[PDB]
Amino acid sequence: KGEELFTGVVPILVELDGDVNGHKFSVSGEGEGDATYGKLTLKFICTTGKLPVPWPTLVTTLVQCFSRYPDHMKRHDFFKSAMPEGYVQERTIFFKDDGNYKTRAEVKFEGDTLVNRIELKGIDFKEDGNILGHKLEYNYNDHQVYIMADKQKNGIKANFKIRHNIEDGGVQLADHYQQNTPIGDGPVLLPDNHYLFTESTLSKDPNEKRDHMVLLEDVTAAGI
Repeated sequence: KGEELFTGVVPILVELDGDVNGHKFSVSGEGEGDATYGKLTLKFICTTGKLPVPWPTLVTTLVQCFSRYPDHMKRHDFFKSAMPEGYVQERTIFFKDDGNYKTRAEVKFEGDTLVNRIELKGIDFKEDGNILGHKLEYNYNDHQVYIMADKQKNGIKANFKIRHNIEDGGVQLADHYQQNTPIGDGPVLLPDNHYLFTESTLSKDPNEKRDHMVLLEDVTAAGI
């Protein structure tokens, strides 16, 4: 059981090294997760100065193993079943009429802490577009993730569309393609099709002088 490792509160560390149009940056994050209640509380900082993209565009990249799977759904929790060795999480995120992100992450236990270590590569962005121009509202519209098994990679796949509010009206689409594959060689729970539903709240810490984002999330799976 990898589920056992998530019975209480788990400390979380998130580390991202990024390059978007050659603009290098790093994000460091910390918080905790409670999969019994499906809750995450995290704070991220840009360790290199001003984040050169908007914070909301990184929410998806910055630990679906903390989803609350209800009792009748435990057998479909691929994420936890891969712990502690972890899983690799890869995405291409296409920003409509703009560039795309390519992310590759290891999600795994380092001793006591659940870690999410990410490499991100962004290309083909417009310098004065919504992303590199910072024209997105500091808020979030979540969207359901339809999890499918990817039996050839012994993991899962998903394709979901995120809508980012544009300053002064407008919606910027972020088309997410995702595949996960286990880091370990142990057996894994390959799920029937289901959804992950999450709700994200972005806020700020008044005392924090670095470019940062405070993130709270509720997350739950749901069958059929």
